[PDB]
Amino acid sequence: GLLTPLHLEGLVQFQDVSFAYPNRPDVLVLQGLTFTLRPGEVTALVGPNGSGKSTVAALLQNLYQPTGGQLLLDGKPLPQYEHRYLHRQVAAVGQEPQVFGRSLQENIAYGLTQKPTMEEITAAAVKSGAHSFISGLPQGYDTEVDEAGSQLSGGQRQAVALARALIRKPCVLILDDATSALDANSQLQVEQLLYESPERYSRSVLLITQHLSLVEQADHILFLEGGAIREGGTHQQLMEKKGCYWAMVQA
Ligand SMILES: Nc1ncnc2c1ncn2[C@@H]1O[C@H](COP(=O)(O)OP(=O)(O)O)[C@@H](O)[C@H]1O
Ligand SMILES: [Mg+2]
Repeated sequence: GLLTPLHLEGLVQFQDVSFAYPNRPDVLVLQGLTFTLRPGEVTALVGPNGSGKSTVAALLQNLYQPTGGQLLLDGKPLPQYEHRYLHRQVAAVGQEPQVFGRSLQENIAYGLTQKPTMEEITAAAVKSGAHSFISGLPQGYDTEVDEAGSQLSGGQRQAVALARALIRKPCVLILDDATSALDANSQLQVEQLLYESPERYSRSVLLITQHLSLVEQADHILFLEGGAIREGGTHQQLMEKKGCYWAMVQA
């Protein structure tokens, strides 16, 4: 299939979604997940290593298909969308950023049906927390990277990957520990973009992060354990429940 609606709200619905990787079909890593991501909101996904947070992010990118249940974007199954089209609407930034052998400007504009404008490129970098280091860099945005970011540190690579995701105006944004290496100032830009930017009403967000301050501001928090959601609610509700999240916050 290949759907390409002009506008896409970014409404994500996981409906009793279960999943087992192809190479270990006998073990469900995600079990009966049901939750919704709405435009203008942020959902934080927390839990121990191996609880399935990255796997959820992988399914939302349509890298794999649910073993059970359904996952809809604007009421339609992800596969019904033209892969290129879907790849634009849904953006994911991960722990290890994908860099190219082009220039920083080309790296941020990579994968666009429309060659951007330096003003737009710069704006994406300002919001991702990349602009700053790039500016104080001899040759700035024209600077060329030696594949895999030899000259770029970890944080600089993440900030750049995030810019590439932002300049597409995704209606669905996925942050999987995408800023674990960002400096203080860039981290504030990520917070501004998630909770203060006008752009937030045009996209839903799945947030996986170690920064408990960002988590606390989330509209919804889902605690993942052994592939299943054990707790769900705002920060206060979960703190009041004094359950898994509560135990996590106060370590
Ligand atoms: N490529 C893979 N093939 C088979 N099983 C995998 C694969 N990747 C992850 N898993 C299983 O899923 C679990 C982790 O899911 P993941 O989404 O990475 O967890 P988390 O992000 O919470 O640390 C692992 O413990 C492993 O058992
Ligand atoms: Mg992970």
